[PDB]
Amino acid sequence: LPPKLLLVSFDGFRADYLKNYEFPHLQNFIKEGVLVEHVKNVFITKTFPNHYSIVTGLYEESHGIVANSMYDAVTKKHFSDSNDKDPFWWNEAVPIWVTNQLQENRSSAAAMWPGTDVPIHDTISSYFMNYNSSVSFEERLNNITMWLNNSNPPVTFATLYWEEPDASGHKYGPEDKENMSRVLKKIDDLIGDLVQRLKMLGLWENLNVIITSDHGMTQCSQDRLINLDSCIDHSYYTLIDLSPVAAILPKINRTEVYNKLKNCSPHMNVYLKEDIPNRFYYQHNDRIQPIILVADEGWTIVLNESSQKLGDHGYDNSLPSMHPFLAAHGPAFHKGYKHSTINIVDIYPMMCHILGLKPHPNNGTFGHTKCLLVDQWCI
Ligand SMILES: *[C@@H]1O[C@H](CO)[C@@H](O[C@@H]2O[C@H](CO)[C@@H](O)[C@H](O)[C@H]2NC(C)=O)[C@H](O)[C@H]1NC(C)=O
Ligand SMILES: Nc1ncnc2c1ncn2[C@@H]1O[C@H](COP(=O)(O)O)[C@@H](O)[C@H]1O
Ligand SMILES: *[C@@H]1O[C@H](CO)[C@@H](O)[C@H](O)[C@H]1NC(C)=O
Ligand SMILES: *[C@@H]1O[C@H](CO)[C@@H](O)[C@H](O)[C@H]1NC(C)=O
Ligand SMILES: [Zn+2]
Ligand SMILES: [Zn+2]
Repeated sequence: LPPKLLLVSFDGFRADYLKNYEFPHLQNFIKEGVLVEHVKNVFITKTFPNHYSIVTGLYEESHGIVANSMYDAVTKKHFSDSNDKDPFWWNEAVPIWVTNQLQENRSSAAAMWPGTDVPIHDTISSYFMNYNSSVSFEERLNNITMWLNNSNPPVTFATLYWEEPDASGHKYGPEDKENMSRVLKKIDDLIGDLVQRLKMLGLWENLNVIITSDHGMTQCSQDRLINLDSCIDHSYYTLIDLSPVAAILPKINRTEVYNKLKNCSPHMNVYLKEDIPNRFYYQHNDRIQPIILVADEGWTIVLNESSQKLGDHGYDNSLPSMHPFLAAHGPAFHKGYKHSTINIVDIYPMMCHILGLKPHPNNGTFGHTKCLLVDQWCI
């Protein structure tokens, strides 16, 4: 009987949601498991880059998914959330489902996790779902758990992904407590459905389950806008990604573009690529454009017609508002332990340890996770 692990992400689950709303089902999951109250994720704090960091243990400059929208000047290739199936974009790293799939008599399974419908280094999970946001949580849940329960050879690593509370966090903004409370109650119910389902199938006691997320959300406002069209003409540059980290590809002298942009708003930092702060680990990749604009927390970079979005993320990964949480339950995990923080790149070496996989070189520190694990010294 090999170890099994289910990795679950509810997109956009800001850590402090746990302190401001009631999560009876999550509380239950935590009570007999472990909670990391907030996870320091990676810059930029967007969906595709952070999900890949979870499954590779790498910073974004290293795994190469540096935004939800990218342009590679050399190949002329474009990446976006919808247009995300060219392996070119995934192949700078090897995610854990691949390493798991490559072991004899083991399989990986997936239900909607970013990249799991793409062959990466020519390897795809035995079971996966082509991305389709219309597929209900129940269907994702019932299928991924069936696969974990049945399947020959055994499924030992599985992913499960859900688009909320990110989608509604964007719509309402995290400060809209009336509306976010209904969103998050639904998430807690889904976690309840997950636990009920594990108990029904007899998986609850032997399956390792991690419930986590990619980033948080912060409130945006009409009083906090930076309009690039009021600062620089379109002819000067091509916009690769917009807000709150704008990726700017100059059409003319980069110096001329930089001089305009650095005098646009005191509520963003304007960086030549080579001046991007080292703390972000967001420089050493050709997919990072010659200039980036980083808006301060709660500020939005806009064009004349950019639509309103009351919540957003992407900002500085040191901001608590951008941090997700992590919870876990199962034979590898202690019962009733709470820990303050780990880094999101630390999840990978922990998962490899649970599954008995040799990790690829990575930027995580296994030591940070030892207090969560039953076989490990906790200092
Ligand atoms: C994050 O981990 C990656 C993987 O080990 C590191 O990437 C290496 O970087 C060194 C630079 O010292 C290169 O010589 C290696 O060839 C790289 N290896 C791979 C597989 O990319 C990266 O340096 C780490 N990041 C930090 C900030 O330490
Ligand atoms: N495979 C996929 N294809 C298309 N869209 C996706 C996929 N996975 C996630 N998404 C959506 O893309 C969003 C990324 O935008 P953001 O949340 O602003 O980072 C996610 O929150 C999902 O709603
Ligand atoms: C879920 O599983 C059913 C049968 O168990 C399968 O027919 C269906 O295609 C799956 N849904 C997906 C892959 O979205
Ligand atoms: C997405 O899922 C829904 C529900 O299963 C289905 O009706 C729809 O046809 C799917 N879209 C594609 C492109 O398969
Ligand atoms: Zn996300
Ligand atoms: Zn989002």
